[PDB]
Amino acid sequence: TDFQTYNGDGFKLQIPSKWNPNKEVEYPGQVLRFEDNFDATSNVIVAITPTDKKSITDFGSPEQFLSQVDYLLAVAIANVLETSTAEVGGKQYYYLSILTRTGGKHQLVTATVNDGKLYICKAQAGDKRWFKGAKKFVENTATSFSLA
Ligand SMILES: OC[C@H]1O[C@H](O)[C@H](O)[C@@H](O)[C@@H]1O
Repeated sequence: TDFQTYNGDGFKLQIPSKWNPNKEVEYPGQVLRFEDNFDATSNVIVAITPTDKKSITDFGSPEQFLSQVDYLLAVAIANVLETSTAEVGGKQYYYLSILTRTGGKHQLVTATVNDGKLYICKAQAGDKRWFKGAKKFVENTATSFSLA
């Protein structure tokens, strides 16, 4: 109920039901941007770019991957808090949770590689929307990202 299933070009994810699309492009390869109408710092994007890589693991570790796409994050401090990996349909997924400072922004990145394309999903919220009951709008959103 709190989320709506979004079917995109070769992917799917859960998007907070009250968020609205924004056509303004902020990221290279951006194909999706949804945000809280009342606070644009709460948002999710999906970006698709060409890659010669065959798996997200080709980048190295999750942290090594993030270093190579640091355009995703003026940010003065970026702390990787936790990482994870998963495998679905023979495809590897990387997950990172990040706190950035120029309070801070709470960001979650999901990434995978398929069919000559790099897929990145990033969701974020500021302190005002980082509280018990609202974290799912960042966390479920980003971790729900799947190839389809
Ligand atoms: O508490 C519920 C609210 O939490 C956050 O502010 C979300 O951005 C919003 O979409 C949701 O309705």
